[PDB]
Formats: sequence, structure tokens, C-alpha cells
Amino acid sequence: GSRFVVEKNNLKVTSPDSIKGIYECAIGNFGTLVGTVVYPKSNQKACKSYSDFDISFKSKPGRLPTFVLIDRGDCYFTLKAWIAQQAGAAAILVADSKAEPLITMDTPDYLQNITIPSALITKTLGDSIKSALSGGDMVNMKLDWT
Ligand SMILES: [Cl-]
Repeated sequence: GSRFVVEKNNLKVTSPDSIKGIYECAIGNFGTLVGTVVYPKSNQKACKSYSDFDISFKSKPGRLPTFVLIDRGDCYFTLKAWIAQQAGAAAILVADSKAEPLITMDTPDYLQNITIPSALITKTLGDSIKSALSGGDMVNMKLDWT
């Protein structure tokens, strides 16, 4: 089957209240955690090393782990997950570039070494998160890989 499996009650936005709720996502097969979402200002498709930009997603001690929001395009989803993992992300969310069913997004080497949770999300949810972040809101999220 597909390497990303659609799940109905596995992603919960916990803050801000404007977008709080439960949303569908497609969880990667390779691969509960609460994290804070960041949308990088560069290399937004995660097809090149974040270290070339001097960008790190490792959280400070005592702070929420960082979930990186990544745009679909230009490279395979597994490479995006590997690259965010090397940058210290605790998980990755890849937002679709088109408005369409999630199951359509996952179309037909280091894959055995990906260890962070990975999920695909819709364009609508990606845009909502980006809007919340752009306004100054912290976006917190709970992933459940059950
Ligand atoms: Cl695989």
C-alpha cells in the first residue's frame, strides 16, 4: 500500500483557539507527542540541508519539541523527513500544494533511518497554521500514532 496512511483522529491542534480542533492526517509508515509548529522562512520544501541556511529546529531544554511545517514539492516526502530530522525537528508535517483528498497526495536508502513522526496534511490546514503563525500566534499540536 501507500507509505502514508490516512487517519481520522490522530492530529489535534491545541492552540490557538481560532484553529483548535482535530484534523485528518496521513502518517508515514517508516517512523503521542506534543510540539509547537514552526514554518521556516527559507528552504520551505526541505529538499536541501537546513544546515546550509544555519537553521536548526532543536528545542531548548524545557521547551516544546519543534514540529516543522513543510510544503509539498520538488523532492520525495521521505527526503523531506530525513532533512528535517538532520535539522533537529521532532516531527514533520507536509502540507499539500493543492486542495484535494489526503489519500490522493501520497501517489505511487536512508528510508530505514528515519525516526521522527511524519504526517501529510491538507492545504487548508497548512494555510490555517501559516495564518495563525503569521499573526503572532503560537501553534501547538498533539500527534497520536496509535
Ligand atoms: Cl517504505
